[PDB]
Amino acid sequence: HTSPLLAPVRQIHAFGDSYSDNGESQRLTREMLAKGIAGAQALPGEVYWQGRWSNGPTAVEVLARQLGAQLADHAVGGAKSGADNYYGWMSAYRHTGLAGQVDAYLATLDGKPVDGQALHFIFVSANDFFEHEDFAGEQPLEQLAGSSVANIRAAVQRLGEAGARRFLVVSSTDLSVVPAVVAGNRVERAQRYLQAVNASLPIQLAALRKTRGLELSWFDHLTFSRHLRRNPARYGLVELDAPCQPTQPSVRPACANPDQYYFWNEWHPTRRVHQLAGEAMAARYAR
Repeated sequence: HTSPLLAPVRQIHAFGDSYSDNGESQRLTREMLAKGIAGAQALPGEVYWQGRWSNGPTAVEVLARQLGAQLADHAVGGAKSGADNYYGWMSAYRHTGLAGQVDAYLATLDGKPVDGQALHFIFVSANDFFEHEDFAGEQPLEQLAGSSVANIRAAVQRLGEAGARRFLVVSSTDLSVVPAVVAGNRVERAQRYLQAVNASLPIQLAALRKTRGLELSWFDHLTFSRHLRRNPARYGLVELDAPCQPTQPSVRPACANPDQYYFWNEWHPTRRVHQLAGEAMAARYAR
């Protein structure tokens, strides 16, 4: 039996990675390129929609639309749970991890209080895993998951400390079915990492929510995706594994029927999946 829906939302502040970013990596990398920052690249690239790391609006944009909320989207493609980004070359210019996004949000309030009615949306961790696997990180995966969890708890704590009261925190996605992970033969490692984060993080957040008197909702993206991928015809999906828009090793022409694909490229879902995700995330709130 379901409990009462949460109160409406009129403003979202979103923090996270390329599953949320609605233009920041594009803005920031154009700035870094203009400045001559060593190793900078234009992100996300040419085969993306309006600076999103997809072919359409991300889940949090859909959430905002669903709830009747304005969105300030601080998320940055490549963001890790800590201070920095998968793209190591960004750190000379800006700390664009979750912790750096929180810092910049709290430093730019311009003597206004944090809005106690704004929903602070947090969706991060995938790049902790991708960085670890692509650059031979030394932590055991269980320890990396522990750091990811601690980093996300610290963000909620620091936002609350400053006056935030309302949160939505997204679980790990199912990294084990990401095409780049399958291609890397890293399905078991992704399974282990994501299960450790998703077991531990909601326990840490329930403790913090009670201690600080927060309204905090947990979105289990793994349950969401498992249901989609077990019953794809119900949602009009046909292709669960092939990217619509191949980019690895090189860019190839996009599929003709992207609204029937799960994945846009080798790491990121399509606008259709983002739409279903945003609608599912909106389910806990009254309009």
